[PDB]
Amino acid sequence: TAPADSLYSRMGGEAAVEKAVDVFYERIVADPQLAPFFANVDMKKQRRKQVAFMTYVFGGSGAYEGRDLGASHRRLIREQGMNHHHFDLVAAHLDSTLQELGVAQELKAEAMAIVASARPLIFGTGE
Ligand code: HEM
Repeated sequence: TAPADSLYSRMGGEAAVEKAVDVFYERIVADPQLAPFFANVDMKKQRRKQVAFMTYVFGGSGAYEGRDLGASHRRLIREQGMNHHHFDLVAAHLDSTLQELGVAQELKAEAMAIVASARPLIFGTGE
């Protein structure tokens, strides 16, 4: 059974969440300011990352399937210059995706709040 705060049903079901994350991911990698970070990413990793997006953003309490977010981006930040601007771009691509799909405002806002919760997990909480 799905958790109480699972957004899958309201998004139209798992297939619909999977399609929305596809559109979103396509936006990310088509972004000239993000594409360079994704050039090295092979297909197995891409698929794991999409599953992480699906479950982290829409899966609800206890549903997250994937690597720790801190560890996943630590090298990107230390060695390749990943920064808060890239996060802003990625958050905005999800917003655009949901808006373009016509997602109701309340549902869209819950999803965007969940995306925002990833920021301190990736960049730490502050010095
Ligand atoms: C809610 C936000 C995010 C989530 C849930 C997330 C999730 C993940 C996960 C779980 C991985 C590891 C995949 C694996 O190998 O199993 C990953 C890797 C990666 N992420 Fe994210 N991420 C987020 C934000 C971002 C942002 C803002 C960027 C912008 C650059 C980004 C770029 C990447 C890249 C380029 C990789 C592959 C790194 C490598 O080659 O190992 N992610 N992400």
